[PDB]
Amino acid sequence: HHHHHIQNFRVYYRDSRDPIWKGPAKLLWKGEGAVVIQDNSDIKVVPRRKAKIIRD
Amino acid sequence: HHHHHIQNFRVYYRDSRDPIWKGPAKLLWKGEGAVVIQDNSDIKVVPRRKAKIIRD
Amino acid sequence: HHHHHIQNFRVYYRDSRDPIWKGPAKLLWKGEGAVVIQDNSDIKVVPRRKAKIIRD
Ligand code: NI
Repeated sequence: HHHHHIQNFRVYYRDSRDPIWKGPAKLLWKGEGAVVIQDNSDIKVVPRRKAKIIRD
Repeated sequence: HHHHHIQNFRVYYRDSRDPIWKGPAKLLWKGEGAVVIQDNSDIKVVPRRKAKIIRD
Repeated sequence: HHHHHIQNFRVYYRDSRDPIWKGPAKLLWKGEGAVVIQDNSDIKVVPRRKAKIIRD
């Protein structure tokens, strides 16, 4: 069981109540108001406002 | 590998063809017509009509 | 931890840059422009244009 990340996509994300950006994370899904990322072994939901998707 | 749940959100869900509600479950994703929940070690997709999302 | 597939749904999917169809895969989620499938132990995101969802 493994969640293959969207190729050529890295995300920097801001956890609630912390201005420091974390990453780079892998993008697993992109919704209307949030995105799913995998930071190493942690998969989290991040509102788009707290995400910086970066193409490659 | 772990799916971190949406904080301050618990869901009660109705499996197809069973009126009894199950839960409380953790909310992992919220779409237009369905929601993703994690009931212990089981992650399932539940139509919004069969879900009771409860904020905290 | 397990991702229960949408019942009565099998998907055939085309990986980017390969015309050969793979499957059958299990449907885990259905979005606006893409779908989430599980091909054995691999969970991938597939644009709807590269997916053949088949009801049962
Ligand atoms: Ni998983």
